[PDB]
Amino acid sequence: KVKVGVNGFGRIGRLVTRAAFNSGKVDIVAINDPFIDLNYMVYMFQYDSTHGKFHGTVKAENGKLVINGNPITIFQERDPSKIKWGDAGAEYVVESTGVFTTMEKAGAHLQGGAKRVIISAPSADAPMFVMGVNHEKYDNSLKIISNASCTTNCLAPLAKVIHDNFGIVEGLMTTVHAITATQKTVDGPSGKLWRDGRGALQNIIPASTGAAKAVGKVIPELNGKLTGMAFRVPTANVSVVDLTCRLEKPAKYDDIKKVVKQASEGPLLGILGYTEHQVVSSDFNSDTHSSTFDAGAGIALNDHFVKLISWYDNEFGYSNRVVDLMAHMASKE
Amino acid sequence: KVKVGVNGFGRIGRLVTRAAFNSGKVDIVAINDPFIDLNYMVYMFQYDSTHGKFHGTVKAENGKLVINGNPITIFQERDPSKIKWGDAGAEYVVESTGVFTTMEKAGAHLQGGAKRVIISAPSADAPMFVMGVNHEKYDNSLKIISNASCTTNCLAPLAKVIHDNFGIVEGLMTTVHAITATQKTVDGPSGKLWRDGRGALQNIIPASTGAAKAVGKVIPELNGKLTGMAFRVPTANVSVVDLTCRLEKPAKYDDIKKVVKQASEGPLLGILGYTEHQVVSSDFNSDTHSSTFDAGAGIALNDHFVKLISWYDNEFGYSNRVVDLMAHMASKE
Ligand SMILES: NC(=O)c1ccc[n+]([C@@H]2O[C@H](COP(=O)([O-])OP(=O)(O)OC[C@H]3O[C@@H](n4cnc5c(N)ncnc54)[C@H](O)[C@@H]3O)[C@@H](O)[C@H]2O)c1
Ligand SMILES: NC(=O)c1ccc[n+]([C@@H]2O[C@H](COP(=O)([O-])OP(=O)(O)OC[C@H]3O[C@@H](n4cnc5c(N)ncnc54)[C@H](O)[C@@H]3O)[C@@H](O)[C@H]2O)c1
Repeated sequence: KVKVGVNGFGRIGRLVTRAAFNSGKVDIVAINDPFIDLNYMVYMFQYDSTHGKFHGTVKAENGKLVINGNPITIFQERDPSKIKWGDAGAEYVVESTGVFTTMEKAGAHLQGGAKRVIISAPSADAPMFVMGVNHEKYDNSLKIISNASCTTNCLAPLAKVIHDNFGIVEGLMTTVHAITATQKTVDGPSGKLWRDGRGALQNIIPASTGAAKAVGKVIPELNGKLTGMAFRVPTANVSVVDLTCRLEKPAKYDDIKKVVKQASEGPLLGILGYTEHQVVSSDFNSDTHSSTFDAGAGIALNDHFVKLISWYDNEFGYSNRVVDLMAHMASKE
Repeated sequence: KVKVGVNGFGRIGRLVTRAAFNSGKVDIVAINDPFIDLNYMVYMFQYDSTHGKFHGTVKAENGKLVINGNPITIFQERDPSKIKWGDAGAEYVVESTGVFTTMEKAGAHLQGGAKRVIISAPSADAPMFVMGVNHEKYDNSLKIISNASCTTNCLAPLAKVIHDNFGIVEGLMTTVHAITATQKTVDGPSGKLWRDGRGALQNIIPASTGAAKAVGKVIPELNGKLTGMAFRVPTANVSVVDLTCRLEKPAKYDDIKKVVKQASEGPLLGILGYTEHQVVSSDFNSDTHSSTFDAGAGIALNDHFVKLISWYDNEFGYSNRVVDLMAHMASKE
């Protein structure tokens, strides 16, 4: 129902757009990217190296992008305040360039005549929501919001289930992270974090991740009880989370399997998956879950100290959660 | 002897700098990069993911980069005309940003007080030299020159030897090319060539290459008798050239081995290598040859139609040829 605009036709822009048509839960009506011409948008959307060719039709027609006959207005504005979202009928705007992630910078879209803005990335100040965890806390007073880190979306559902059933005393998260577009193939220059500037093909690269601190925001009971770090490795797609955590109430590893499977079939259906199959990363390519619990891969030392493993498709799962969130926002309109 | 400045501390900047100290044939006295602070230069120079830690000492000391006690003036100028090369004593300037590759744009360095400029990349108009092939054609009248494509440096020495001994009627070159910094890990945006914008980890990517046309410039007899294309593949370093070519004078494949080995031991020593060992790409990591002929890997259909294979370290070989060229220019001063 709700008409949506997308600022930035990157991996996220394009895959959010894919999810919109794939699910039909919202309607893309407008796209802004100053660094991509319309003809190139057709190419970049149609062919995905990782998710394969688009299941549908896409063509350029009289300066509009036409996906399954649905025509889409294109803008080429460097400055977000000058996008005429209102004119094109864009109610909600997905901010997916990841350079306007503050309340202040993201707000520019409201000038164009957007009603609401969803930042497809963590925000320093804008409120963060993770579907299945704290999305019920959205109300219509919020004009600008964030859908958090892809990693945060994987970790929070699992964390919720564990904290609800046994209570997390304290936890430490490692994510093994497939490669992002903020990384380099060889070269050198990367202003602020030096490790991220190293060649991504060749090595395992440590990296920071506020994803653990951020779960503390969406599940406020867990505030300051989690932190973590990341290793970037050269797989094209699909990442994994390793939550090492202390429980207050004892839990045989079989009990943890039960409550997680239970949640996957019930309140967190389609968000938290569960599997006992002997899976590997690429088995999750184009999986729409936020988080899939690997029962086999996890290990427990005792009934109060366990390592839980959860797979997530960094691109596809999050992309679908952005759409799912907007759909929910539109229901509460 | 000659004092040298380097514009741009990229893969090429840094490895040219390495070769300067490693061989001691020139002396780096100045470095300009506006996008890298001095402390980060230390990091990026010291550690190479591919060639390993620098065999020597490097530290920042009072705003200077100090490599083996040799201190180096740092500049932070976006605009090349405003670099005070003369002040820092930089006689020759290595233009290694690859965005000032025209006579016109590269000329800016002369304003700073550089005497000569060497473009570490093909140029549209500036004269190109390949060591061992046409470097004798340099004279002091030339203020701005190019050291050609890394690929051109691999192809030309081989081509010379073959054309000198048997004559190339016509040839077609394929290069399988390790990844460059003009490629992407996943993302999307790449203005002009769409294929180069695709994910470099995941796939084999066709790409254009004027390297074959360019050999026609350095060996003028071969003008318009070669062309080719490239495939980019996800290896960190080391590329290979596949020259398919028609000979006018008959040549058993054993004759070709003989004349190439001969050249490698004699007039093209240290530029053209020869090997019969059953080698692979990574066996050429940090090899300083412009081109190493794989005797085993090549194949011949008949005495007039053969496929010749030659390995080159895209970074290290070329870096060393830049230094070797400047050294020669300085001898002719
Ligand atoms: N898998 C993931 O990468 C992942 C998962 C979760 C969250 N995120 C977050 O989502 C963000 C989006 O990154 P991406 O994956 O799309 O990479 P990307 O490089 O493909 O995306 C950037 C796109 O936006 C365009 N753009 C840049 N500046 C712009 C401007 N001022 N106006 C309009 N368009 C502009 C660029 O041309 C490019 O097409 C990141 O900040 C990241 O934190 C990413
Ligand atoms: N192996 C190879 O990549 C190879 C081989 C042969 C030739 N070449 C050629 O050499 C060139 C250099 O590329 P690279 O490999 O160093 O990649 P790179 O991205 O690491 O190099 C660019 C460097 O120059 C800096 N820079 C950019 N603009 C600048 C400016 N205006 N002033 C000063 N510094 C600036 C950047 O910060 C960066 O450090 C390319 O044009 C390429 O055609 C490359």
